[PDB]
This record gives sequence, structure tokens and C-alpha cells, in this order.
Amino acid sequence: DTLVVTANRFEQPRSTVLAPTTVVTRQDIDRWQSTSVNDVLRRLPGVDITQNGGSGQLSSIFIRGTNASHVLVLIDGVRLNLAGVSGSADLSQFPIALVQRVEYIRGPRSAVYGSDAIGGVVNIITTRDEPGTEISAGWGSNSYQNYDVSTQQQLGDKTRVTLLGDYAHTHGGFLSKTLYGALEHNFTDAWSGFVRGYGYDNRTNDTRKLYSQSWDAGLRYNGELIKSQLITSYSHSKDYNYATLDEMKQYTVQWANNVIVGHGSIGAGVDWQKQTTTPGTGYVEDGYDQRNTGIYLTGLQQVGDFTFEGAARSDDNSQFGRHGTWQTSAGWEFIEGYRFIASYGTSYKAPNLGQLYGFYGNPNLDPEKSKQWEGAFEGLTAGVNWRISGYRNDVSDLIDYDDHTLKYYNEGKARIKGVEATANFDTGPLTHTVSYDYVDARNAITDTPLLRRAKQQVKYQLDWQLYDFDWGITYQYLGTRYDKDYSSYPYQTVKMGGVSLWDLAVAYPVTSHLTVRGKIANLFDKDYETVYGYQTAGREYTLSGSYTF
Ligand SMILES: CCCCCCCCOCCOCCOCCOCCO
Ligand SMILES: CCCCCCCCOCCOCCOCCOCCO
Ligand SMILES: CCCCCCCCOCCOCCOCCOCCO
Ligand SMILES: CCCCCCCCOCCOCCOCCOCCO
Ligand SMILES: CCCCCCCCOCCOCCOCCOCCO
Ligand SMILES: CCCCCCCCOCCOCCOCCOCCO
Ligand SMILES: CCCCCCCCOCCOCCOCCOCCO
Ligand SMILES: [Mg+2]
Repeated sequence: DTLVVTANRFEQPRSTVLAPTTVVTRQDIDRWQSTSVNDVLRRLPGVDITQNGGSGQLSSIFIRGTNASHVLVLIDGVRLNLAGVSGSADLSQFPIALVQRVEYIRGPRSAVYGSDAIGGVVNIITTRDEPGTEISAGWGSNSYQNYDVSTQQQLGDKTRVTLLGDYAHTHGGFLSKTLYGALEHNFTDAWSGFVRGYGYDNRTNDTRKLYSQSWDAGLRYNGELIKSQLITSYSHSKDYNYATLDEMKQYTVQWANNVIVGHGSIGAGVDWQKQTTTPGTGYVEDGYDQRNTGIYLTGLQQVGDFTFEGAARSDDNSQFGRHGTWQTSAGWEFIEGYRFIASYGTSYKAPNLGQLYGFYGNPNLDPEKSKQWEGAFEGLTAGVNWRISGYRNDVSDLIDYDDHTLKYYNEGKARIKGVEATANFDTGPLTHTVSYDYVDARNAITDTPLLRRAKQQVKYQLDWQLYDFDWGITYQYLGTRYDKDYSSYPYQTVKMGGVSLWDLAVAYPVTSHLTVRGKIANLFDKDYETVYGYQTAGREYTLSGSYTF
């Protein structure tokens, strides 16, 4: 789709966002037959996801060679709570059934959102406008089972309700049960309100029990020139392993405005966050109270063939104090349908609980800091939409353990040089969506490649319909990756060879109300790991259906 909200919080055409952007819709997710968020993200440019096995197991997201803690994940605009204790986003627990849209914008965005937005930003949206009720379910390899009931209806004029329940289970397993309710209200044709509440109960296998609930409420104004939003959020998670218990409550309040001025816009906002942990959470002795407040400004202008886009933010954190970030981009459409874009931006990552207050803690840590430069050419040629970008990311003040003193300090440096190339085009009835990433991510002090990241990836999606059958084939090449073997000491660095992977999916409208679908994932039964030592699934079959009325 064309409109995004994730670049500056407010709706704008993608063509006007100078950073590389990707949008995934629910229609996309339904066709691909993804059974996890990771399976969605894995398909997209610059994404390198590793996982300790199959569904539900611990996983890491490396966007454009950056550390796992250097991606900002938002759910409906607000920092994912599950990232809260460890200070690093893991989506393996977040229910796929709740995903209605993903908006993913690469490059820095601390200047809008604050901490973590270094490699990029991933915004998982849970809202839909899609009247009706749906029942669906599926069955697959490894005793995979799913069923789900969902309904959105009008409760008179101005108010609409959404209700969802979902059960997902797999064995070696992982069991996830989810409930979601939302109420939306139009006071007028410009003033809106919403209240949202959801929660899930996950069990994974040593056993993990994870409870998470989130409540959001807000008010929005959508006028001809002026747009505003006041947004409230509360998330509570309890993560049991066995025993340890990690428990965090996260409080968010944000107020943002934006106005259309000429061929462009200007915006500002204030963003407050409180996180509270329980004693013994995150292997820290005491319970902690962390607070952050940020203020920022955005801008977009089009003059002639040129486009200018920018943001700047000041954050005040209860532990490290004040840190400012900014970014600026310019695009030149030098000939119709072609653009050169140049970008610069700074971003940062806040120290986490363990690093500050754990056994090896240092309460005076400063943030990790990033500087990025990016240049791109984008075009439309002979029916092909394409883009190629080169970026450099210098990361400094990395928080590292010193074995000399058994404490964490700011000191490491990394340098990432990367290339992203993308294209989409049709050939008769066939649709092609392709990307290539080169990622040269290095310790800038030793000049050694960083571990766990593939230097090269190729991803290819091929879609077409013939009789009434909707077919999709997905191809991925995962390049070579260096990792450590933790089965025994000492921990040896190993070299995992590149692998090719293929998936095949089909759908068919049995009626206008009933759609049946099947999928064979890892069609050639390739044996491979994304984390050394941890076996992935192998060839799996899934058969599913959805009935709408
Ligand atoms: C009235 C200010 C609104 C935009 C401020 C955020 C921009 C932060 O850096 C921009 C300054 O750096 C050079 C700006 O050059 C072009 C300005 O960007 C145009 C935004 O409308
Ligand atoms: C590297 C030095 C830092 C320079 C800071 C520059 C501050 C930005 O000032 C330029 C602002 O220009 C336009 C501001 O935003 C206007 C948005 O819409 C304007 C309508 O035409
Ligand atoms: C609203 C747009 C904001 C753009 C401003 C970004 C410009 C960055 O300013 C320069 C960076 O900060 C200067 C650091 O000062 C050097 C430290 O030396 C002090 C020694 O005590
Ligand atoms: C509407 C508020 C807009 C705030 C944007 C400024 C915050 C981002 O600033 C950029 C940070 O880069 C330099 C600022 O940090 C240096 C602090 O210097 C203060 C004393 O000289
Ligand atoms: C790195 C970006 C490269 C930009 C290359 C574009 C330079 C010229 O592009 C094509 C200009 O128009 C030519 C299109 O082909 C002829 C179509 O003529 C119109 C049909 O009557
Ligand atoms: C504007 C797109 C960048 C072009 C992609 C590959 C073209 C290579 O030109 C020379 C190769 O550059 C050597 C290093 O390439 C990786 C660096 O990426 C840019 C980071 O500085
Ligand atoms: C891509 C280099 C020449 C100009 C780009 C044309 C359109 C690019 O779409 C390519 C999508 O397919 C992947 C291309 O992979 C080769 C580019 O890799 C650059 C090597 O550093
Ligand atoms: Mg020494």
C-alpha cells in the first residue's frame, strides 16, 4: 500500500518518504501463510533473523548488520514491551494473529522515536478496517494446529468494535493463546477516539511461561490541514523460566501535532515513558524505575524537483541525562521517474538494566551512538520499480564487558558498509519481488567481521494466478555466517555455509465465502541452522482454510 504513518507518526505517501520503506499487508500475510512474525520479517530487505530452532524459541533481529538491540520495534506506534527487560527486541513470542500491517523503514529514526532506532524501525500494526466476521484454522507437520475467530461490527453510528480470539500450537512445543478487543469512536468526522486491550499466554519448551497484556487509549484529530494525536499505553509482562521471573510494566504518554504547509508539513511532539521492574527481574537485585522524556520536531518540503525531509529530537533520561539526535535527507528528481537521494542521521541506544545494575553493572554508562550516511538511486524503467542504496554506519561507545574489572564500559566501535538493491515488476501474469543485501559489518577496532550476520542475502517472491489458483513461490539465499559453538568450552568460532531455501504456497476460493490454502515450506528438505547447534524444522506441510460472512 501507498500511505504510511511510521516515518513521522502521521499519514503520508511512501513516495514522499526518502528513507527506504517496506509495507506488508494482511492480504500479503494470508497469502504467504506465515505462522510467525519472524517468517514475515525474514522476507524483507536488510533483515537477518536468527532463531534457536523453531517457533517460539529465542530469536534475534539484525537490521542492516546492526546489533540485535539496535532495531526499534513498535506495536501500533509504541515500543514493544517484551524488549523492555533485556533491552533488545525478540518477536518470537508475539502472536502472528494480531498482525494486520507491518511498516518497516530502514535507516536511523531516533530523531522521531528516541532509543533503539539505529538499523531501522519495524511498526507492527494491529488495527484493521474490514467489516465482517471470519473463522479460520489450519493443520500441519509437527502437530501444528490453529483456530481463530475474529469479528468487526458497527455498534450503531460512530462506534465500531473488533474482537479476536486465536489458538496456535506446535510440538517439537509452543502454545500461544490470544485475545484482542478494540473500540473505535467518531465524535465527528475529524475527532476520533479508541480503546484497545489484548493479551496472550504462551508456553514454550526447561519451560517458559510468558504472560503479556497491553491497553491503549487515545484521541485523534484529522482535519484538512491540522492533525493531532494524544496516545496512552500500558503494557504488563511476566516472564517465567524454569525459577526466575521477569516482570515489567511500561507506561507511555505521547502528544503529537502535524500541519500541512504548502507542499509539505511540519510536526512536533512530546513523548514520555516509564518502565518499572520487580526485584530479581533481569538478574538485577532491586526493582527499578526508569523514566524518559523526549521532544522532537519533523519537516517535509517539496520545492520544484527537490524534496527535503528531517527530524530532530532531545531526550532526557533519568539515568544518563540528555541526549540529542537529528537526521536530514534530500531527494533530486533529475529526470521524471528517477531520483537521487542523500541522507545523514544520528541515533542511539540507552544502556540496559543488566549493564547498569547487574553483577557486572556500571550505573554511569552513556548511550551507544550511531552516525549513518546513505546515498540511493531510485527509478521507474520500462515497467520496473527499482532502487539501489549504499550506506555506512559508524557505531561508537558500544557497551562492552571488561574482564579486567568484571564491569561494563563504553568503548567498542563498529563500522558497517552495506548495499541494498530492490525491484518489483510484472511479466504478463507473473509478479516479481526481488532484493539483494550486501552487509560488511565489522569491529572497527580489530577490523574483524561481526558474528551471527550473513554478509549476503537474496530474496525472491514470484506470484501468479491461473484458473482460480493463487500461487506464490518464495526463494531465499542466506549467505555464509560466522557464529560460536557453545556446546563446550572454549567457545569456538565456526563457519556456517550459505544455503538456498524454497517455499510453495497456493490458495483457492472454493466459494466467495470459503478459501482453502496449502503450503510446503522448505520444499527441498534442506538441513540448516541460523544459530549453530539449533536444528530448524525441515520440510513442513500446512493446510488451512478461512470462512468469511
Ligand atoms: C522548521 C524546522 C522544521 C524541520 C526541522 C527538522 C530538520 C532537522 O534537520 C534539518 C536541518 O538540516 C538542514 C536542513 O536542510 C533542509 C531542511 O529540511 C527541510 C524540512 O522541512
Ligand atoms: C549542520 C548544522 C545544523 C543546521 C540546523 C538547521 C536548522 C533547520 O533550519 C532550516 C529550516 O528550513 C525549513 C524549516 O521547516 C519548514 C517546513 O516547511 C516549510 C514550508 O516551506
Ligand atoms: C533542529 C536541527 C538540529 C540540527 C543540529 C545538529 C548539529 C550538531 O551540532 C554539532 C554537534 O555538537 C557539538 C559537540 O560539541 C563538541 C564537544 O566539545 C566540547 C568540549 O567540552
Ligand atoms: C522542538 C525541539 C527540537 C529539539 C531538537 C534538538 C534536539 C536534537 O538536537 C541534536 C543533538 O545534537 C546536538 C545537541 O546536543 C548538544 C547539546 O548541547 C547543549 C549545550 O551546548
Ligand atoms: C542511476 C539512475 C539512472 C537514470 C537513467 C535515466 C536517464 C534517462 O532515463 C530514460 C529517459 O527517458 C528514456 C525512456 O526511454 C524512452 C521512452 O520514451 C518515451 C516513450 O515515447
Ligand atoms: C549508490 C549505490 C551503491 C552502489 C552499490 C555497489 C557499487 C560499488 O561501487 C564501488 C564499491 O564500493 C565498495 C564498497 O561497497 C560497500 C560500501 O557501501 C557503501 C558504504 O560506504
Ligand atoms: C544494480 C546495479 C546497477 C543499477 C541497478 C539496476 C536496478 C537494480 O535492481 C536490482 C535488483 O536485483 C539485485 C541486483 O543485484 C546486483 C546489485 O548489487 C550491487 C553489488 O554491490
Ligand atoms: Mg589487558
